Amino acid sequence: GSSGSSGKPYKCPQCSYASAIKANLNVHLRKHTGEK
Ligand SMILES: [Zn+2]
Repeated sequence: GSSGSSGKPYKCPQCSYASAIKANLNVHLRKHTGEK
């Protein structure tokens, strides 16, 4: 196996999380911008 990285541009500023869609990162950040 010789594969590189995922190439996913939209990455979390707090996690190792990445996605191919800006709105998927937007939903992920709603958990970082507030709670309870
Ligand atoms: Zn995150």
